[PDB]
Amino acid sequence: APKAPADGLKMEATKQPVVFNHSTHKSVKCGDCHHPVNGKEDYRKCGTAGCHDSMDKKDKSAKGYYHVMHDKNTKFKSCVGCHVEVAGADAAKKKDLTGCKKSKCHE
Ligand code: HEM
Ligand code: HEM
Ligand code: HEM
Ligand code: HEM
Repeated sequence: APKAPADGLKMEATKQPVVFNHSTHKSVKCGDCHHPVNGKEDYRKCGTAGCHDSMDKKDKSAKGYYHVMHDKNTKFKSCVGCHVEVAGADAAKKKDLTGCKKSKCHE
């Protein structure tokens, strides 16, 4: 069994790094993120060669690194997509979880 890394994983392929914590996501199945590939949950870095390596943010197909972290209507849920769903219409949760600035994700 794969073990979940500690907290404080820095995601830094772009100019706006974000910190991922496995602890605050304990209510999500590993599989909602480390999703099935060729019938089998894949645990390599999202941005691996042949995976979401398209660094062109005005690129909307399955390969886009920006797309998979922010887009709605994606087969598996993006960071922003699932957060929009958790926040509902609560203004405080929308700012912390879905805000583009001054949120838990981006300064
Ligand atoms: C519409 C709302 C948002 C805007 C406009 C925004 C904008 C951006 C931009 C411009 C970048 C850098 C992409 C590059 O230059 O190639 C980025 C990266 C990123 N954003 Fe956002 N962001 C938003 C909200 C959020 C939130 C709330 C989350 C998390 C739940 C988040 C997760 C990320 C991730 C994980 C990265 C990539 C980190 C890296 O590897 O450097 N974003 N975002
Ligand atoms: C016990 C539960 C889970 C397992 C076993 C697990 C395991 C892992 C492992 C082994 C890595 C490091 C991979 C690498 O850098 O080689 C990883 C990274 C990370 N995990 Fe998970 N995780 C689980 C749940 C989650 C969930 C629910 C999500 C989000 C809600 C998540 C999102 C990520 C992200 C985005 C990374 C960093 C990927 C990269 O740096 O590109 N994980 N986790
Ligand atoms: C934490 C890890 C990862 C994240 C956050 C992530 C995110 C996503 C999202 C949101 C989608 C749907 C895109 C859309 O519908 O347009 C997707 C699909 C896809 N991703 Fe990932 N991904 C990760 C890891 C991987 C890696 C390592 C691979 C390659 C082995 C991979 C290959 C694919 C493929 C092939 C698709 C289409 C899946 C299908 O059509 O069943 N993903 N991913
Ligand atoms: C790369 C992956 C994503 C990013 C970067 C990310 C970022 C984080 C952030 C920064 C927090 C606030 C707590 C802390 O700082 O750790 C958090 C909260 C959480 N996220 Fe994510 N998230 C991601 C994926 C998603 C997805 C895909 C889901 C589930 C499908 C989700 C569900 C939640 C929930 C339920 C919480 C707790 C909200 C509450 O305590 O306020 N997240 N996320």
